[PDB]
Amino acid sequence: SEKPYQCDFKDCERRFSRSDQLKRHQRRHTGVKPFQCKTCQRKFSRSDHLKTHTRTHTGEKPFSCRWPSCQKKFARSDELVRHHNMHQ
DNA sequence: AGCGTGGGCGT
DNA sequence: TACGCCCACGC
Ligand SMILES: [Zn+2]
Ligand SMILES: [Zn+2]
Ligand SMILES: [Zn+2]
Repeated sequence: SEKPYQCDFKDCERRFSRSDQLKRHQRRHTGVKPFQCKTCQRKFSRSDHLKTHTRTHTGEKPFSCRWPSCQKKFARSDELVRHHNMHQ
């Protein structure tokens, strides 16, 4: 597809289809972290990454292993993916 | 293993 | 613009 939103930061060649995609990416350059955890006051560049971070404080693990007699659960989907891959 | 985080992707 | 899924990489 077409990607009209190009990043002009020094030595960056990243380009995107949407303007929010560019603005999100550019936070990696500036170090801006607009989202703060209300529990430990750590700051984050993104709201979705703040959300999964908060689960470290509560121990909430919404993603359970489907293998029989395996009670392993995880805070994020990608953790479960790696776990399921492990089970062969 | 647990999680920061960069990017794709949808709504 | 926001919101929050997924996937992968690299500690
Ligand atoms: Zn850039
Ligand atoms: Zn926190
Ligand atoms: Zn398992």
